[PDB]
Amino acid sequence: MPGKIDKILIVGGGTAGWMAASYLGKALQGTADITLLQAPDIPTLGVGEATIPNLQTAFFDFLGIPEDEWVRECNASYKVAIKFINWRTAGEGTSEARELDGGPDHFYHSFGLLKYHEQIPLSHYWFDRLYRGKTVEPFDYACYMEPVILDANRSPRRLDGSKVTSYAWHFDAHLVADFLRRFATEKLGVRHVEDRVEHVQRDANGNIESVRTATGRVFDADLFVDCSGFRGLLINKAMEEPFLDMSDHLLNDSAVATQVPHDDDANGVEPFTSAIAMKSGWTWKIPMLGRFGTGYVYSSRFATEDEAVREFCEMWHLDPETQPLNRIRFRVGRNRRAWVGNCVSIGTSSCFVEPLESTGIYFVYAALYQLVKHFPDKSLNPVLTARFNREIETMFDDTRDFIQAHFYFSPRTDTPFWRANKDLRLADGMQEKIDMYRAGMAINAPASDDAQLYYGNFEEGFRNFWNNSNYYCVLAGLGLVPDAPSPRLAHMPRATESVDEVFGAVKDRQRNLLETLPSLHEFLRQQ
Amino acid sequence: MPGKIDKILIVGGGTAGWMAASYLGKALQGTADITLLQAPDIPTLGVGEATIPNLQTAFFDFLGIPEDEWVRECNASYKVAIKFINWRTAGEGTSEARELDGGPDHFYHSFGLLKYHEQIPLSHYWFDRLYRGKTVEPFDYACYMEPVILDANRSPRRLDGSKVTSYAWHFDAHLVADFLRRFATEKLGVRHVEDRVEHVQRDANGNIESVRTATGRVFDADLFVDCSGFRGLLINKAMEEPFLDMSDHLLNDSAVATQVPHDDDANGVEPFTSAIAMKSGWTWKIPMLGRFGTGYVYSSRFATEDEAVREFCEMWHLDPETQPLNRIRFRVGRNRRAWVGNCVSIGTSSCFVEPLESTGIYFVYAALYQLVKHFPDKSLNPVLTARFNREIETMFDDTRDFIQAHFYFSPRTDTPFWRANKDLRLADGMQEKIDMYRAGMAINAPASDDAQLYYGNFEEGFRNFWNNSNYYCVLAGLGLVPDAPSPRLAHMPRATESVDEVFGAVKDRQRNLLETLPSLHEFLRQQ
Repeated sequence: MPGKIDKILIVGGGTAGWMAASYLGKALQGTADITLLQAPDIPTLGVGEATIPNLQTAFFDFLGIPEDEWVRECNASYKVAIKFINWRTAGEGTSEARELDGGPDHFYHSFGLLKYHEQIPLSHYWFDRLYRGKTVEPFDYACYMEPVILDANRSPRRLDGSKVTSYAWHFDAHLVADFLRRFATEKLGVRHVEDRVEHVQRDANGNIESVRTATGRVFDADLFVDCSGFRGLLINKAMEEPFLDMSDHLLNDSAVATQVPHDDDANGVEPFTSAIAMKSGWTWKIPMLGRFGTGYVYSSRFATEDEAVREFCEMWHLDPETQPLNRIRFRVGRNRRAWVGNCVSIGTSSCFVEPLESTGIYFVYAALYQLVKHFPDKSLNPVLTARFNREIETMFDDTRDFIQAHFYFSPRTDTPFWRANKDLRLADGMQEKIDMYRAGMAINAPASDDAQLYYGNFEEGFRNFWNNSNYYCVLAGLGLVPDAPSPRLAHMPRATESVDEVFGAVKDRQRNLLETLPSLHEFLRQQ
Repeated sequence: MPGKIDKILIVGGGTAGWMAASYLGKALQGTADITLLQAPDIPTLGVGEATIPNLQTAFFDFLGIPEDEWVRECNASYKVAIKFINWRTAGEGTSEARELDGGPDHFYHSFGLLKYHEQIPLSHYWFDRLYRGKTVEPFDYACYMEPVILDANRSPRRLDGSKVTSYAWHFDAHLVADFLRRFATEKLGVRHVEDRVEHVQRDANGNIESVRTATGRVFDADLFVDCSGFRGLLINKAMEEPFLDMSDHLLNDSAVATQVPHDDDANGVEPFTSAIAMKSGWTWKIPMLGRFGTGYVYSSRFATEDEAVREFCEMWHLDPETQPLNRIRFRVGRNRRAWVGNCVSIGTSSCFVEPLESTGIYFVYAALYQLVKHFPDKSLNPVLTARFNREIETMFDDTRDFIQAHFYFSPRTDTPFWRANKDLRLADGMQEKIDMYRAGMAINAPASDDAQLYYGNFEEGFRNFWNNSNYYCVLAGLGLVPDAPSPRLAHMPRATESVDEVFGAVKDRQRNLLETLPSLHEFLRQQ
């Protein structure tokens, strides 16, 4: 029997750095010696992270950390949707929803899954009626309860603590990474070393022998986890593994972000991340406690850093000359392979796409999950590495495609940027998915419509990650709809007649919860 | 909005024909006029069909026909597993299991899902112990209850109806096909027309316009369902869609079968299908009431029709000169596309593999589920056709790959046949599964271990058709095991401690069910 993996080195102590340590530390407790190694750096401003409900179940639960413990520690707010503002109307970068067809220009992509009615998703019925002029209501307000209580800043949890929807979290990623550093080093015995990588020594098979620091210390391991971010000091720099840039699908590659103090007592707290459309990109808003993180993700090919700073500053009425700002140049795309030899890449050293669908932290634990699932012994079975790499690239490429579709099907033509997004090509696979949608099909419909079984079983919320609910939210929201209704509904007349009962169940639940839910401000006050 | 499908013509009245008619009859009820076109064929003996548990949940439940109703009507027996006799030992075509390491040469592929212990399949734990000399028990007896009661022919239902395992059915195909012809024609207004197909008329879009029968009538429809079996009267002969002969993976093409009188009161009924290895193929045994179907599937490349008749007849002690026998030349493979134009194929006209893993009927109701799901309007969107052909294509090729692995990984080398199966190449997709399997990994492990949820939600039980449990039963059974244990197990000392009480559970459940269960004969008698 071959040697198990004894000693692990994680280069990088960012957010992915410490998540890899917590997760690996608890998954190999007592059977592996983990040492993390991270260097002194200029900290960035806490500009915020938006997340996805399985952060609790796939990650914190695995560690053994109760949701209320880490939420209280890192002062996190609650997230129920992403509110997409101004993607359908022309004009300047404003925090104000423009006017489109009577009401404001927004749509909600909310957590949870559409209700099935006689083995067909609610979306199909909605569109059937929309197409035959029996409704004019937007997909989101017809099929989801969420858009109504969200308009009113209601809490996802009642005052007593009961949960009325699927939600995720907003937080300063720094504070969470600090939480996980304390946990990993204190309760899981991960060894923290503060030092700078100086030289990496490779053996004859091109694997990592040892990494040596600036103070002359040498560390050696069985498995090296590269969590160094965009630098890819192990996977790219030492291992010479190519990073596949992917700006043939994503135009954005830069950001300018800050943190803005906010009066919660006066305006309450928003139970959603806001994706606000600009002239050469979009802008995030991530509500926190008395704070909100915000960042303008732009394309450097359509706006200079100067233009992006004053566009971003004007919309928030901030002083360009005195507001602390971070200016980032992103590495958009992924490694050709995430794992080569004894080097495994976790976090932005592996891949990266703009945070339009809150996939930042997801990629890290989804990958850490995948790494444990496909875990090696000292023989480093190539089958294990191959399949691991395959899950990581379909995970990444799928999301790259989904996010591109946010720009591709925007009606806007008002700036060179919005018109430029229309000249791009969708991947062959995203292209096949639109054809399906126009044919009146569901795309990757969930196995079940049970919101809990989906976020709860991570093996299920991975294989089927971007499901039919999400595609309709974003595509029907942008205003792209099927050529004609789902051919099946013309053959299911019991079902189309009996559907307005379910359309009325969401209407009843919107109305009851609108007047039976504390403001998210009130709920947070209690916590 | 474009026209719905008003009229469908099904050509063919076999099991596939009447399943198609009953399915579509109930799915598009009130909204389509369905007509079936069967003409008399030379009748065959009732040599038996083995099934899979979702025949009740995906098909009959959908029709609204309760289990006890059709099982009583068609005098069906119960199936709990496929017992594999003499696949690992050299010798003539006998009905008796030879010796192999101090026990009969047989192993079971049962219906359950393998239990999860710390989101790792029990198979990984059993092999762990095997490798470290802690155990020596075969995979099927270690990890499933099923073999210990199947060894004693007990019933999967207690006398009070209560069910203690997943089970499917054995039955004469003829009686089920006639039960459904009554049900379709009587309770779903399907038009049965007795006539032979003389001429198929196509338009310039290559679609079928009408079929003209020998009595001189023409039938036209928007959609044509080809249920004509191997002849492929529409899909292959009219539409000229080519057939893919799969004989670089599947050597078996011929078969000689009969029905045998059985004294149930004297010997009892076997609660399983038997797959008995012969010199140039294998012989099925399908127990029924007072009867058993039996057929020697063989490769005409290695056995002449006469040699197959002699071998088969000697095996069962029958007279090659007086015993009613069916001699069949199979069409093995699938069409290049299952659905071309307005012409859809169902049953053996679409694809056929030997009945080693009981997929004949499954393929029919699988394709119908997929046809209803991807159902068209008169515009006949191509995406629906392609996505359908895609599912039918992977459903077949997967099953083909799995069937081939039964012969590939047998240890036998005694006959030209067995040696030759080892010179065949595995498909690339199969090789990858085998690579994984040897790397300790599971192959297609099911989201849950809940066998009811699996055999219940057909979309789950289809997406994850051949799962890890299937692969382990067949591969471990033949004696193919991984190169070394799952590497995760070494980092899970607490898990490998506590599986003791899980293997301990199968042993109690085996012993407790063996002494408290009635025989399948005692139960069938009561029903």
